[PDB]
Amino acid sequence: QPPKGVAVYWGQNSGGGQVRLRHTCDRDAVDTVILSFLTSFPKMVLNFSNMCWQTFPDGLLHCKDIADDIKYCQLKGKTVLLSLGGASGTYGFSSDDEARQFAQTMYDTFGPGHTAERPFDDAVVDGYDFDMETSGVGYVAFAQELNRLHSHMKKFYLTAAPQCPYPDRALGDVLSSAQMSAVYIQFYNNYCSLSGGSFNFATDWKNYARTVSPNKNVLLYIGLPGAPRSAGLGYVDIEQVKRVVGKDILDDPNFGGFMLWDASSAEANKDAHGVSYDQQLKNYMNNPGVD
Repeated sequence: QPPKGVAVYWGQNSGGGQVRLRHTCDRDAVDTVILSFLTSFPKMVLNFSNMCWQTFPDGLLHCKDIADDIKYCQLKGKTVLLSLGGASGTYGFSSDDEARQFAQTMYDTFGPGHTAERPFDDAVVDGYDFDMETSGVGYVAFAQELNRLHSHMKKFYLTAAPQCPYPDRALGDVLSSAQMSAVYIQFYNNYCSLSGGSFNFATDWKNYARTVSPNKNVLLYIGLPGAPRSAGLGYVDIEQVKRVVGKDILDDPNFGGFMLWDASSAEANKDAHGVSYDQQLKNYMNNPGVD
C-alpha cells in the first residue's frame, strides 16, 4: 500500500540539529515521514523533542507548525504517519475493550474525526505506526479496530516497527493477526543487524510476508540507523548495505525500501561527496548498479 522508497522517523532529534518537518519533506530522498512519538496512551502524551512546546489547557501538545508541515508534506506527495510507543514510552491497555475505545479516540484526535483538542488541528495523518517495544494487552484488538474505523478513508495505513529477531515478542501477534500496510523492521540493537553475520530479512521476514502476514501485499522495509549515534549497534556504511542487500532483495515484490532512525541523523551523516545517508540509500535503490 505505501510508496516504496525511503521512510524516515522524525520528531525525536537523533541528529541533534533537528529542524521543522517541512525541511524533510523537501527532500526527494524521502517518501514517508513518521512522527515520533505518541509516547503514552491511552493517557496520551506527545513528544516531538525540540519542535513543539505549546500545550492545550489539559497539557496535551498543540503543534501548529507540525500541523502545517503535515498538510505541506501531503501536498508534496509524501505519506505522513504517526508512531506510537518508542523505547521510552509508557503505554498499555487494561482490556480489549479499552483498546477498541482508544482506536475511536485516535480516529477523532488524529484521524478524520472531531474532538475539542486535536494536536494537529485540521491536519489528518495518513496512518499509524506501532512502535511498542514491549508486550502488552489488546494490541491485536487495537490494530483491528483502527483498521475498521479508518477503512472508509481513501489512503489509510497501519504499520509496525518490530525489531529484527523473529518472531517479535512485542508485535508478533499484531503482525500475524492484522492487515498491515508495511513493516519497518529494525535491523539494529540486536544480533540480526546487517553487519553481524546473521541478517535475517531474506529468511525469517521474507517467510513472514509469504506465509504469515494476513496482507499478502505487505511491504517490508529494511530499518537502518541514520548515523553511528542513532543506535547502540547496527549502523552500516552504504558499501556494507550493498554487500548484503542485493538484486534478490531489491526486486522482491514485498520489499518496500529502507526505514531510517532518524531524519536529522540520516541528513547530517554525509559522505565525502556531501551526499546524505538517506540520499545514498535512495540513489542505491534507483540505480542499484549490478552487484
